[PDB]
Amino acid sequence: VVDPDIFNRDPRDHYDLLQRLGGGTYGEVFKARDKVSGDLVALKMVKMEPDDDVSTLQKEILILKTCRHANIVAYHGSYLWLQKLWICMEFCGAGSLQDIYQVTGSLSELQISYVCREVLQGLAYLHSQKKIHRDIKGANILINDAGEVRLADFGISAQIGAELARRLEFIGTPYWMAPEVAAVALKGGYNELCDIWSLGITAIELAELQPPLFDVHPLRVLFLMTKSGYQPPRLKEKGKWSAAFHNFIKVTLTKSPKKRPSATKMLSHQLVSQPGLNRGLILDLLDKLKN
Amino acid sequence: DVVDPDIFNRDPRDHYDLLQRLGGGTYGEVFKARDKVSGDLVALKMVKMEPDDDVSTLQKEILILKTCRHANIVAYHGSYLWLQKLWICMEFCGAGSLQDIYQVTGSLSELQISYVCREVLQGLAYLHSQKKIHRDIKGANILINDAGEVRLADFGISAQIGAELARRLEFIGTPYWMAPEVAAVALKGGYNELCDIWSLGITAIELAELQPPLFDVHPLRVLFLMTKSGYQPPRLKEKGKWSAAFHNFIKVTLTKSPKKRPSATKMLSHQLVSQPGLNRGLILDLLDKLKNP
Ligand SMILES: COc1cc2c(cc1Nc1ncc(C(N)=O)c(Nc3c(F)cccc3C(F)(F)F)n1)CN(C)CC2
Ligand SMILES: COc1cc2c(cc1Nc1ncc(C(N)=O)c(Nc3c(F)cccc3C(F)(F)F)n1)CN(C)CC2
Repeated sequence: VVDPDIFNRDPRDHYDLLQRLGGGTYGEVFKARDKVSGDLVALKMVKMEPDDDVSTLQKEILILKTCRHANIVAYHGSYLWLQKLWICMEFCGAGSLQDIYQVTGSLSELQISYVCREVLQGLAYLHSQKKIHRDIKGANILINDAGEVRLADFGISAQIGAELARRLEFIGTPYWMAPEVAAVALKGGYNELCDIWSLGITAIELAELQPPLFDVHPLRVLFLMTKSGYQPPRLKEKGKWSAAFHNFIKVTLTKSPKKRPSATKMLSHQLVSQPGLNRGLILDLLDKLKN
Repeated sequence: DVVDPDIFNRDPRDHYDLLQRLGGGTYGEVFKARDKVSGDLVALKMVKMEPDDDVSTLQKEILILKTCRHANIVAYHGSYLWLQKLWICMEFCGAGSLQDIYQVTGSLSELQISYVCREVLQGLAYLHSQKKIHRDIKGANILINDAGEVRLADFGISAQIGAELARRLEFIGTPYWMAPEVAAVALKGGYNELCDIWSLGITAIELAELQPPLFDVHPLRVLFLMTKSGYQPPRLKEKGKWSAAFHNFIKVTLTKSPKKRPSATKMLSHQLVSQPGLNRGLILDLLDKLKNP
């Protein structure tokens, strides 16, 4: 049972499917139009084979449904019909920042500052609800035709939450277990501040078109991050970026999560609290797509 | 998809006489069996293996058993696939687990426990040198043969964890945006091999008292207590029954902080387990007690 409010009907009763936009972590997303209002929506479709654990999709719907914040893609309901789950969400007409920068080239510092502010607002909200995105990157930060910014793809978040509940269910007998083994079963071994690091990396991505170590094998990156006194990455070109931008990167990429600032503390940072950050900056970026 | 590159595609009943069901560990079931040619006794672990089953846990268990060559880990003789059943052929340990034994004999002597702890530490030192973690050290998983020798068994939890890690690593996407603490948990799971040292400490109390500490407390409540700050590590109940060296062995093995808990190698230097009078003779005496109590 995927959701108590699920619509047991064909979403094509309400929506005209327009085109496949591609896929996130899992499933496939369609652009669609409400047949009554004419409003555009995104419809994420996920197959449901007979012997499938529903807990991941359960958790994703639950996350989306209980968010009401402008910087998180709005949720409109879900459908189950002919073994396909459809999650109905806000549509963002310009796609991801990755889709955009792959045409336009690197974002300006002000554009990056605006994006980071809007993401931080989204993250502050999520973290206030004890939710963790866990997949903050350019591909999951969507832009609408108004230049507004939305966090999308809670697939990783949902998988993690499903795994945690499964680990708790099947923890087994604890009497011989070391406390650190018990602790990670119960708590998962990291917290929401992982999203702040990911935003710092995203800020570099938007500036340079790639995250740090993009050319290094992903398993090898995991080894290097855990090895030694691992040094947090930095922006490549010192002279291109302000002291405030360099500082934003330093502070977001604090190695120790005990010392890494919260989303709320980061919203007070000079880079993101400055005047003149608004959707107009992204409207200028979207103009580059035509000109 | 391949279960084992060295798998025997034949009926193990062509080679072995099944003698009696010994019970089951984490998964599967185990039989005492006798080699029809040599006469040697073995353990045959049977696990159902249908054509469209995930093989990865059994793959990993075989791999663990096959690549250990150390006296304190149950020996491996090969595996059979026949009529949708995987049979894992191992060393047979004729006195069963220490749990099986103490439920008849009552509590082990301090010297008996000291010898067991030494032999388990040797097993652990070896496993940890190979980047393997047992993760399920307890009386039920420490086997005794008819020679009074001590063998680590049932790597089922170890195999499951290793299969999970492999799957997590296979489907790790593009982790460039991952925070170091998340990357740490992806690779290591947020603990290390020193978890086995804690488990041995608890086992030493189990052998001494016939139960691990807090066995009468609900297991969810125990988990609640452990994860609290100011959790006190457990202790032996009767102070006067046990030596200062045994008390100290418990103190150091049950070090709350894993950054400060001693390694298997460091623990082998401990007074309790470096005693000159530790040998299988102590366990031969325990097996004699088991025969006519
Ligand atoms: C014109 O609009 C778009 C063009 C393109 C894309 C995305 C959109 N818009 C768009 N709006 C809303 C959502 C939503 N509520 O989830 C979304 N999800 C989505 C997806 F539809 C495909 C893939 C991934 C994801 C993600 F969930 F990860 F965001 N997408 C994705 N690009 C890779 C190619 C071009
Ligand atoms: C007379 O011998 C025995 C009597 C009894 C037992 C075990 C043995 N011997 C025995 N020898 C070798 C193995 C092996 N190579 O793995 C083994 N495994 C095993 C098992 F056979 C059943 C259950 C669990 C496990 C374990 F893998 F955890 F060790 N067992 C188990 N007792 C619960 C009841 C009585």
